[PDB]
Amino acid sequence: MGFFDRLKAGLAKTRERLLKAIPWGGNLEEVLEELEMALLAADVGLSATEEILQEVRASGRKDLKEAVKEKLVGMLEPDERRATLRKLGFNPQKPKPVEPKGRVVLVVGVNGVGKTTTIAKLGRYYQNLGKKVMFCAGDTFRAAGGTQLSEWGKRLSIPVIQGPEGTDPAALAYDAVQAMKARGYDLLFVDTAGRLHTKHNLMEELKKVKRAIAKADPEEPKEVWLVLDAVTGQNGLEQAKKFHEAVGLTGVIVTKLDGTAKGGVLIPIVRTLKVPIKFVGVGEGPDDLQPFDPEAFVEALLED
Repeated sequence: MGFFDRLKAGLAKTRERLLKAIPWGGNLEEVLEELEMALLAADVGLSATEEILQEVRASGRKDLKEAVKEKLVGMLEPDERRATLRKLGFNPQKPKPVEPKGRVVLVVGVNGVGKTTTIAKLGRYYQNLGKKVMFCAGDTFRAAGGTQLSEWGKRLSIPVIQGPEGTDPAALAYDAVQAMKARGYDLLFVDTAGRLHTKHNLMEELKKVKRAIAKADPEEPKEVWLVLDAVTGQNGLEQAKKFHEAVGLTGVIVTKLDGTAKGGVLIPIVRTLKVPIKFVGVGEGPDDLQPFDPEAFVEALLED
């Protein structure tokens, strides 16, 4: 599958401007300067960059390069546990599969970041893992230009809970969870509206949908994942903060890394939202939505 080479390819635009050219053999002054410039130019942001230079300078008395990688990877792991295991030497070839904490995943994000396409790729990912998957077409206030989630469901043989344009999205989500439960489904992906400037406040609508999910199943949704487009950069972060404050994210999916030189944005994303990156979109293929691996990510940022 060339998992690792696919990621390197997806991060090529980001890496080939400055990162891979850093003169790791010169005197400190030069190499530190080039490193800071490369990090800033990749959208790592000043805060995170300044911290790296501090962690690698005074501290980090192993190989400079090795130090850098270690700090970048550390910034990308919100979970202390997995970070500990990593330090203990835990480094499997294939990144362990992402397992949703519960049966329902509420998918959120602004209109156009790729929520529909992402859910389709997730449906495939989880079907291949043997899960029985269901979709709920929550964005019922629009005819999502292009391929509707309903059409993707037919292509993948995944049932799609849906209603006429304008249907109460909370009521739809409740029906989907009941159907998921009644029909013995392992996972339900609830798509949601993404337009921030309509007659219906978006955050209020999402909170209503989440409430409805919980009403049908008191423990759900155990995952709330925000989809963010890498191309957008640090812009999709202020908004991300609002989604987090309204519905409580448990994870982030970053798409279209291959279309920007700003792939370092995943660092500020994790430091700001303090939730894990679940998958990364490295291309537009069905298997181009890869489960995130901090170590592999950082290696691809700086190598090849």
